[PDB]
Amino acid sequence: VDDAINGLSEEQRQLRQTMAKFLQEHLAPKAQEIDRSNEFKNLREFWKQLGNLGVLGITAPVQYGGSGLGYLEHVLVMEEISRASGAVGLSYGAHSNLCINQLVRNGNEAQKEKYLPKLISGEYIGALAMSEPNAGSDVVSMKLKAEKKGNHYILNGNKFWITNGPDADVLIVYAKTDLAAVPASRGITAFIVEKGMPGFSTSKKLDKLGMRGSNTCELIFEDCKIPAANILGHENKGVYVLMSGLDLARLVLAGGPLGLMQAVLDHTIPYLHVREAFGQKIGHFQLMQGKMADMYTRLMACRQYVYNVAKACDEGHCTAKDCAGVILYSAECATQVALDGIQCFGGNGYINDFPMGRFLRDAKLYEIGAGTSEVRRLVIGRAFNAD
Amino acid sequence: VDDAINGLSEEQRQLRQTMAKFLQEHLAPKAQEIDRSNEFKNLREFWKQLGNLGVLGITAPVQYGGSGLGYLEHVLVMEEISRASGAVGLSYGAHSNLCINQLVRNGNEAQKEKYLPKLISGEYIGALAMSEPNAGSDVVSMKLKAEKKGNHYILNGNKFWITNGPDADVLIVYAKTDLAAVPASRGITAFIVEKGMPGFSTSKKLDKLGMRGSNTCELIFEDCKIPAANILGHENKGVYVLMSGLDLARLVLAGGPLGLMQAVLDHTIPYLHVREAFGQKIGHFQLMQGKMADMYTRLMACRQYVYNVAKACDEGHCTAKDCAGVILYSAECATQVALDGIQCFGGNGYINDFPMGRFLRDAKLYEIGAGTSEVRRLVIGRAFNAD
Amino acid sequence: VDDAINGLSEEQRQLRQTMAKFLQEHLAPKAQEIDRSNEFKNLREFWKQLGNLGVLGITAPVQYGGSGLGYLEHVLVMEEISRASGAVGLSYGAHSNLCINQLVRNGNEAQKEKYLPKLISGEYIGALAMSEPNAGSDVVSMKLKAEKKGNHYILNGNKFWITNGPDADVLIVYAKTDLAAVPASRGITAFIVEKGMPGFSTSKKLDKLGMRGSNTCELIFEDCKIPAANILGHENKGVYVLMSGLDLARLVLAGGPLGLMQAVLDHTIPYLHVREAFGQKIGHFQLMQGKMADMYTRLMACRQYVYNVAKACDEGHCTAKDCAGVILYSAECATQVALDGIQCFGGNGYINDFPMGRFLRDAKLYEIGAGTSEVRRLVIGRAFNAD
Amino acid sequence: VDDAINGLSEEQRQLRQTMAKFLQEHLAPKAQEIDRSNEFKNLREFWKQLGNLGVLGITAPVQYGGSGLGYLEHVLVMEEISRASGAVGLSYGAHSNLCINQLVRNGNEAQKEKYLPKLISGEYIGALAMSEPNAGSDVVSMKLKAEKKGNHYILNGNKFWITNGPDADVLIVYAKTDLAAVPASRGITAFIVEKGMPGFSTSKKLDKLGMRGSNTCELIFEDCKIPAANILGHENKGVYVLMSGLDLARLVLAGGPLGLMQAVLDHTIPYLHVREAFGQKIGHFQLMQGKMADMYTRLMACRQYVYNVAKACDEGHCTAKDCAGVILYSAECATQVALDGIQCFGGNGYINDFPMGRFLRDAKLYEIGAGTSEVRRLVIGRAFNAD
Ligand SMILES: CC(C)CC(=O)SCCNC(=O)CCNC(=O)[C@H](O)C(C)(C)COP(=O)(O)OP(=O)(O)OC[C@H]1O[C@@H](n2cnc3c(N)ncnc32)[C@H](O)[C@@H]1OP(=O)(O)O
Ligand SMILES: CC(C)CC(=O)SCCNC(=O)CCNC(=O)[C@H](O)C(C)(C)COP(=O)(O)OP(=O)(O)OC[C@H]1O[C@@H](n2cnc3c(N)ncnc32)[C@H](O)[C@@H]1OP(=O)(O)O
Ligand SMILES: CC(C)CC(=O)SCCNC(=O)CCNC(=O)[C@H](O)C(C)(C)COP(=O)(O)OP(=O)(O)OC[C@H]1O[C@@H](n2cnc3c(N)ncnc32)[C@H](O)[C@@H]1OP(=O)(O)O
Ligand SMILES: CC(C)CC(=O)SCCNC(=O)CCNC(=O)[C@H](O)C(C)(C)COP(=O)(O)OP(=O)(O)OC[C@H]1O[C@@H](n2cnc3c(N)ncnc32)[C@H](O)[C@@H]1OP(=O)(O)O
Ligand SMILES: Cc1cc2nc3c(=O)[nH]c(=O)nc-3n(C[C@H](O)[C@H](O)[C@H](O)COP(=O)(O)OP(=O)(O)OC[C@H]3O[C@@H](n4cnc5c(N)ncnc54)[C@H](O)[C@@H]3O)c2cc1C
Ligand SMILES: Cc1cc2nc3c(=O)[nH]c(=O)nc-3n(C[C@H](O)[C@H](O)[C@H](O)COP(=O)(O)OP(=O)(O)OC[C@H]3O[C@@H](n4cnc5c(N)ncnc54)[C@H](O)[C@@H]3O)c2cc1C
Ligand SMILES: Cc1cc2nc3c(=O)[nH]c(=O)nc-3n(C[C@H](O)[C@H](O)[C@H](O)COP(=O)(O)OP(=O)(O)OC[C@H]3O[C@@H](n4cnc5c(N)ncnc54)[C@H](O)[C@@H]3O)c2cc1C
Ligand SMILES: Cc1cc2nc3c(=O)[nH]c(=O)nc-3n(C[C@H](O)[C@H](O)[C@H](O)COP(=O)(O)OP(=O)(O)OC[C@H]3O[C@@H](n4cnc5c(N)ncnc54)[C@H](O)[C@@H]3O)c2cc1C
Repeated sequence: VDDAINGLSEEQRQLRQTMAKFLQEHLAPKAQEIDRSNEFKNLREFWKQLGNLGVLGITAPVQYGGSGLGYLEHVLVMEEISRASGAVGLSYGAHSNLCINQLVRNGNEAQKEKYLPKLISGEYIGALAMSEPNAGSDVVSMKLKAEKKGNHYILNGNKFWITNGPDADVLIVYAKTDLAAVPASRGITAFIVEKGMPGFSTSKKLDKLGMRGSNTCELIFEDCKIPAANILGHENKGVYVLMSGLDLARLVLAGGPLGLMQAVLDHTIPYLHVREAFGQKIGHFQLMQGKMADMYTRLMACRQYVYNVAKACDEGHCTAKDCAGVILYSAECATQVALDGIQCFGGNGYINDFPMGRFLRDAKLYEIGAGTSEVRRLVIGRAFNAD
Repeated sequence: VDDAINGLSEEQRQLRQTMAKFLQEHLAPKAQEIDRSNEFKNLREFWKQLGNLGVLGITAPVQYGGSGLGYLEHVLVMEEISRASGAVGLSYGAHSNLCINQLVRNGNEAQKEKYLPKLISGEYIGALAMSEPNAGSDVVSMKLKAEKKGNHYILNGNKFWITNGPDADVLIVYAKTDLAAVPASRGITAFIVEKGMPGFSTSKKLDKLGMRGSNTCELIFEDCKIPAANILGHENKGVYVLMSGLDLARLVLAGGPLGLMQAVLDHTIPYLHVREAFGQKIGHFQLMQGKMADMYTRLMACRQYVYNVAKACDEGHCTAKDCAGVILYSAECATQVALDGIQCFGGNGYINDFPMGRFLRDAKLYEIGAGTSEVRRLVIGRAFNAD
Repeated sequence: VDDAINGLSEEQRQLRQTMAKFLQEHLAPKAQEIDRSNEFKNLREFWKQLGNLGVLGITAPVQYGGSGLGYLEHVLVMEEISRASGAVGLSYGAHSNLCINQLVRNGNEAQKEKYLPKLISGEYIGALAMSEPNAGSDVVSMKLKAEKKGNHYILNGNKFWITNGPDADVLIVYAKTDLAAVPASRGITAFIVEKGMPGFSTSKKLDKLGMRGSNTCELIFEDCKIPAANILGHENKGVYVLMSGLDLARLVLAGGPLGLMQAVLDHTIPYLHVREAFGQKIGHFQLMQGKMADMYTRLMACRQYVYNVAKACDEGHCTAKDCAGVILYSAECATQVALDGIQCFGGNGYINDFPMGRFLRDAKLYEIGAGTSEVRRLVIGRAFNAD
Repeated sequence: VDDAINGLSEEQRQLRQTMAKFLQEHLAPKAQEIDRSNEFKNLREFWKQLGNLGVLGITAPVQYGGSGLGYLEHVLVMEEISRASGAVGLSYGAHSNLCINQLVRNGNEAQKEKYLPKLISGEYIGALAMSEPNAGSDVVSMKLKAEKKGNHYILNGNKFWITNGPDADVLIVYAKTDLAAVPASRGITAFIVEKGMPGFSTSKKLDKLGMRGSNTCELIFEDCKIPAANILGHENKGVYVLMSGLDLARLVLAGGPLGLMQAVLDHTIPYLHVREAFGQKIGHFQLMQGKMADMYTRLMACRQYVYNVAKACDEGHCTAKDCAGVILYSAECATQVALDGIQCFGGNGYINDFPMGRFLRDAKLYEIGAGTSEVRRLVIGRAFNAD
């Protein structure tokens, strides 16, 4: 059970309680089938249910269908998410933060009414596309060329590791319109892709080590046709557009490993008080007590950091350095906390009948996915050397 | 050099910068001298100057000349003083908190009026006497006993590890008044001991690896005739007074590790931007940028943790688990950050001309001071075993 | 490429090269399919091929068809087999040490002549039964009753976590004959059961996070008739063979983590030179170089530790504390090395298409299998309380 | 004590006990005073005794009174010396391996015949000059010029971090005779500087954080006439000596942290059994036992690694990667071992009355005094990029 020490207001505590009472019996009781089969049978039904509660538009205003709240509520609702089921935790972050908010913050009035009323209401699924096989860390070195032939841009190339690939209806794909410019950041341009366009196609879904349930595949572009009105931001100026959502991504996705740590704690604490060894409960031994103390301290340290950074972001003070730091620290702590939680179960933490191994495989994503720790360390270093 | 992520109000921000300009001219330039001489010559003058600023009774009510603020302001002042000088910060905390809070929470109407004015004004120094040479963590096994000689208490025994021993004019000493009770805790009772009483003396100031300049000695009680009116709390109720102050001293002293971890960064970052190696500044190498990023993220996480836990205790919801967890995490992270901060200076960090060695030696105290790193995990674990 | 720094004889190097050549042709390509399907159809054929090489009874006397080599060569073979497939390595460790090495040290002449030749030639598979569903770490608290009538023992009860269960032909099952004895340790008796006895029914295989391909099932004994000649050790004093087997099983099993670290290094080090980022190979970045340095140093330190401890056991300098220490250190280092190896690949380490995901799930077993990691710390700590 | 696990053959184990007894009867009761006064009054007598005992010049061949043994004996002697007194360990390492090894390897017949007879017996002190005030890690960027005038070399520059500066009678100082070469490494040249030459002087001793007692000061060169016969190796080829000797220096100095953490454990283990709390010895609690297990495992692993690497170099298999890796791992482990040892003592470990405070300060030198960990990881990293 979570306490009010996190600094949440009455409305935020009520929202957390509502998420806790709603995710149970609907999501969590079926995270083990999703993990075993890597498929969500009622994904669209669950998305429609989420759209009714307004969690998809937690940051978007009520004008377009959202709730009109801040990023603190987003990082809060993304901690309840991925807690009951870590599998579907990445899909919500890729839908709301990566696609909806990107159109809300850097979109025009025309584009802000065709896709967002569909995405916020859960009718369509959104996703972001920047990575590619030749550029997974060096995002400014893309190879997808975009040639102009009037009022339509033809995308040609290939991208990899696109979250929610086979099921997203609106995809924000970044492409290079000027591959001959000396500054690599001046050639990138954002585009809006909709399912059913000619030339666009999705490849086979990947069988990832962990986080199975969040669909991911390969995008193939062969003589595409996107109108000029679907350009997100401005042409040859996608540098600030790209590296603005990547910061809110690190800020909001930091709640992911927080939910994983909360889940492994809610699964570890009762188990240590029911399992007995050497005539006593295993929870009374000093080593298990120290493990629980370390896990609780790490969770409480990672939870207050992200929440305070989100509170600072909701007033005008934003920094990519802190947004990367909170998520890298959360992932680095969650990996060790999942390791300790598997260690506390012994033999039972190894079989697939317990979510111990699942939470371990899920925790490893945030360290390599959505930006590796090396990239974040280099960003913090460059931010420290600039001053 | 701090950031607004802490979420402190404008009034709390004023106290942050007020102590910043004061300590950098009154305490910072003499930190090396206090460390190498192990004697604060201006101790009483600095205490009176701080009492003029109102930071001593910052948690005391406004009736006795205090400030009336909360624990967060005391924590931030402690952090600033520890950043200026870790040795003086420990003494400031162990005086202000461990005397004024203990007197206002359990002292009667007469004891508060008698001692608090001159304690807040800086004329009287305070200290807490709970540890013993044979009982550091096991405080319930103390050997100091008290016997009722009519309307008087004859205290016999010794106390060890007392901060500001020879300097404190009013000291809170716990003494066992009964030994026939089945529970060992039911015999401990708190007493107020003044300086100069018959039978009270100090042996000698001891030398420590770190925190040099903070006076610590051994208390010797030889038939000390403490009056019955100097009893703190009630008869045979000292453990409830001790454990209450024990949980609060861990939260307040958390700024010490925070102050040291802020000072190592304030001294390290400007150094990497000056020294050059292999034809470029050392701050541009990835191995240094990664360490700087790790240290900054750890410092910010610990600071947000402490600041959020402090706010919860002012609302009226305090726990003993969180108070031990925050200080344990802060001490460990400050030690691990100072370890890298000394290495970042290379050969220059291994000499006494730079305060990095002092920052490292002062960081180890909070892992073996104000409790123990091992007993904190035990207290945290026993909280889950009781639920 | 292994270095001669390990301090091995020429014959040991030749054996290592022969094992590397044999496993690369027969086991290395199909290593991924065994993990994907959790089945080894060529198990008996591969076991026969190993028996033709003499590595199954490498620690057994030559009179039974074994090689008569020391524990160092056994650790070498374990590291080589775990280098290609971790599950096959665990199976070989459970076969050659838990069953074969147990009979040569505490079995009679007839019991050895009856079982060892088929176990060495690959005809019979060996297994050990210590763990129980209600006693995983506290093996002394086993409840398997072994009451006897005449010249037969009536075993009744279930045991869990039996490696090579469904495929084993000769199994060593520890049972408790006298449950009312005051000494809890002096009530265990080891019995040598075999496939075909009425009442020995094996359960289905267990799906686990790693080591896929090793058949682990629950044994069920219901009024089985075990002859009085199939007794390992002495009656009512089976605790001594149980701890003698436990002290030496942790030494040979240390090659598992060593083989996994060798595999992840031989997969990462070449991969860092055939991957490009920012116009350069990823292996030239200082952070990746530091990761390589840490992984190489940890692998080398653990390997030298295990080798020097194994060589000491060949001259009678055995110690349970050293074996627990080496197995704990090897598991803890292999876990971190497998975690770091995935980060070096980036995204290509989070999919089943690359073996980086398999080696991590297999390395986690060594921290909970064959004794919990905390139990190892307790065993090591109790070894200093008697000096 | 020690175990035969290290594989120490005859004439090596007896030397260990001999050194232990010698240092416990001579050096052990003086380490505290050496660390306190930052000086070693009995330096010349100690060096004479070491020369008479045959430990000085252990690696030197048997021509001038050397022992002619392998590096393993030197490693264990350095380990024992650092275990007795860490401050004297750095001086012994700089004397026996930093100076003598360069003389026996690259020194010609007439050169080594003049200095070694007066250097092995303990008369002269052997110092080394590589780093500079503006070049700590970038040793090839030295600015010490050496102009050639007939058969005389005139050096004009400054050095820093010179161990045993004012006491050394012969100093191997690298000078850049050609500042106009295309490769920066081809310009440096090693020269044998002797005390008493005109234009040579030394500054006052440095006040370091740790290693108090090992003299270190700045070297001053002003028109110092160096004879042409005092050249080491060949002209413009000084890099092929410095780079080839720095690996052996890092290898031999790796025994320092080994003996440091050995003394840490030898002081911690009896204290955990004598000190009692909560009605029993503190050494019986699970946390203390786990810390003891971790420290013992780390010490044994590092010792076995260093010994196995030293055995390889005795057979003619030297590598630059392993020599840096072993000392890096040893220092990084000894730091944490000293931290845990200080933690296990509690409050008593914080005062300078116990040697636990010196162990932490001495362990930090091997991370910055023998090349930083970053440079070591870079050297290890570059070893893989060359394949
Ligand atoms: C919502 C979505 C985007 C979330 C995701 O999950 S996407 C991430 C996955 N792909 C990746 O490649 C990992 C990210 N990669 C990195 O961070 C790399 O370290 C790179 C930054 C790309 C390094 O490549 P490099 O060519 O050196 O790029 P620079 O560092 O020099 O970029 C400087 C230019 O970026 C822009 N920028 C930086 N910070 C911000 C900001 N807070 N808001 C808006 N714009 C920003 C800035 O305008 C600058 O432009 P120029 O001065 O170069 O013209
Ligand atoms: C300046 C600087 C460097 C240092 C400082 O000034 S800080 C002071 C130094 N700190 C210390 O020495 C640590 C001493 N204490 C401890 O470590 C812990 O308190 C423990 C040793 C784990 C206490 O354990 P133990 O001896 O078993 O005693 P118990 O826990 O069983 O408690 C017995 C009685 O404790 C009292 N207690 C415990 N928690 C609280 C609470 N949250 N509020 C009020 N009272 C509490 C409680 O009354 C209990 O009594 P009963 O249950 O018998 O009725
Ligand atoms: C290979 C792979 C596929 C499969 C695997 O995973 S291997 C599976 C095997 N490993 C396990 O099952 C782990 C189980 N863990 C353990 O057994 C632990 O040792 C513990 C049972 C927790 C130890 O706890 P506990 O027995 O209560 O501690 P005690 O001090 O009371 O034990 C004393 C008894 O030790 C026994 N002992 C006999 N020989 C030795 C010997 N040469 N060295 C050390 N101990 C020995 C001795 O019998 C004594 O009991 P008493 O009869 O004297 O009372
Ligand atoms: C307290 C006391 C007892 C212990 C001490 O204080 S000892 C050491 C204190 N001083 C230091 O740690 C600084 C040492 N500095 C370094 O090692 C450097 O920073 C390096 C990481 C090697 C970087 O050197 P860098 O400037 O990049 O130059 P290079 O790496 O290209 O090498 C220069 C030339 O050396 C050659 N070299 C490298 N290794 C060896 C070898 N094992 N034997 C013989 N020659 C070698 C290499 O070929 C190169 O030649 P050129 O290509 O320039 O012609
Ligand atoms: C106002 C005040 C100021 C102080 N200032 C200082 C100061 O500046 N410097 C200073 O050094 N000390 C100071 N002390 C003393 C400090 O409280 C003790 O040093 C500390 O609590 C424990 O150290 P110890 O050696 O005295 O206790 P010990 O109990 O002897 O500690 C020894 C070790 O035993 C371990 N241990 C004990 N019980 C258990 C258990 N059940 N399980 C596992 N491990 C256990 C502890 O963790 C510790 O590692 C101060 C005390 C007071 C009251
Ligand atoms: C005989 C001898 C004895 C010595 N004895 C001592 C002694 O007793 N005590 C002592 O303190 N010193 C001693 N020194 C000096 C010591 O060897 C140097 O201080 C050491 O090499 C590190 O140098 P620096 O810190 O001055 O280099 P710096 O450049 O100051 O190092 C600062 C930081 O820069 C980093 N850095 C440099 N290059 C890179 C890179 N390419 N990538 C990433 N990071 C980098 C370093 O890693 C380090 O973390 C001695 C030197 C010699 C020659
Ligand atoms: C031949 C054989 C082969 C096996 N093969 C496998 C295999 O392939 N895979 C597999 O998963 N398992 C295997 N096992 C089971 C494995 O040995 C047990 O899982 C292991 O001993 C731990 O058991 P447990 O988790 O059931 O014990 P539990 O008691 O359930 O352990 C749970 C937790 O309690 C803690 N604990 C217990 N006592 C103490 C104490 N005194 N202090 C502190 N903490 C304590 C442990 O550290 C652990 O964290 C095998 C067993 C045998 C006999
Ligand atoms: C919208 C979106 C969705 C995503 N979804 C997922 C997902 O569902 N699952 C997932 O795992 N990931 C996801 N990612 C992360 C991204 O796909 C990662 O790049 C992923 O790990 C694929 O890796 P890669 O091998 O293509 O690139 P990388 O992860 O970068 O791998 C390349 C390797 O090169 C090295 N390298 C490159 N430059 C440097 C340097 N300067 N210093 C040191 N090393 C360097 C790396 O650190 C890394 O080891 C997503 C990213 C985005 C933007």
